[PDB]
Amino acid sequence: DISSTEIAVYWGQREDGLLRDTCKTNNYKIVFISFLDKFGCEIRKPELELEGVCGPSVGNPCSFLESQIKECQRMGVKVFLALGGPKGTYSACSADYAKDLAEYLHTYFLSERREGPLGKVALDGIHFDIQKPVDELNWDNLLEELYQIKDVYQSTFLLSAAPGCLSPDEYLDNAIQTRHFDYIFVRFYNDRSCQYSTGNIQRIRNAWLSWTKSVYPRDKNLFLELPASQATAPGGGYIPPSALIGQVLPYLPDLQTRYAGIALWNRQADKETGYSTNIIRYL
Repeated sequence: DISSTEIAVYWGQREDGLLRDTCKTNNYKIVFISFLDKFGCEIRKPELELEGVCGPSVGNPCSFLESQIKECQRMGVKVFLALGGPKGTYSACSADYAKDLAEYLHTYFLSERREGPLGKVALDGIHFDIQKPVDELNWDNLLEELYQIKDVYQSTFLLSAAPGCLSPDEYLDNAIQTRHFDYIFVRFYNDRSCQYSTGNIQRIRNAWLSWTKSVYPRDKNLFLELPASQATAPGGGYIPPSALIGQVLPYLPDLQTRYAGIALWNRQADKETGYSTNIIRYL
């Protein structure tokens, strides 16, 4: 229901502040480190570069994040790695490369087996934010290889996706139809056919309904992903906090069984406007 709302947030830019400080706010239950956005056929060991934060181009190594990640997890926050994003050049390449990449993610990000870009860690999940890939092929293969690895080691990491709000999604529909994601974060912004606007919840309500019908199983596995300010959604979609709580959430069909909470793009925007602070007050 509404009171059990969990909040997620994207993190990975200079203006976001430190990861540790983001967790210690205690506003969030999930944080996406964003993004791993360059990989494809000839890139056997993908590197992480966070703009103005860490990477070979910044002169500060991303492995300094290891202790902050661990502090977050200790205080009950789940830390995901997000693939893809609005920028970069990414592709799953082929059925063979999809196996290579799934093994790479498991060895270096999910099991503490070796030292990787974020140091020696075991993250809580992998998040498919496939907004603008080279093409739509092989994303289902990547998902299915990670799912299989989970069975082999009896691991507990989670798998999630962030499709656009118009079903069926151009890039992730085959993957979503496997029924093997744990969570779906539907992006209700930058699309006039399915987002909120002042005095009209009919299009977002209908789109929520379409997603409850086409996503199985029928668990609490659906989040709304929304912009945390007007500035991070030049295509529209921003919902003021009082309108979210009062005019939108009470009127989503099957809220009781399907709704898991909200995700905010992004941490910088959230700091600037107090979005999640005002939501938490009205819970």
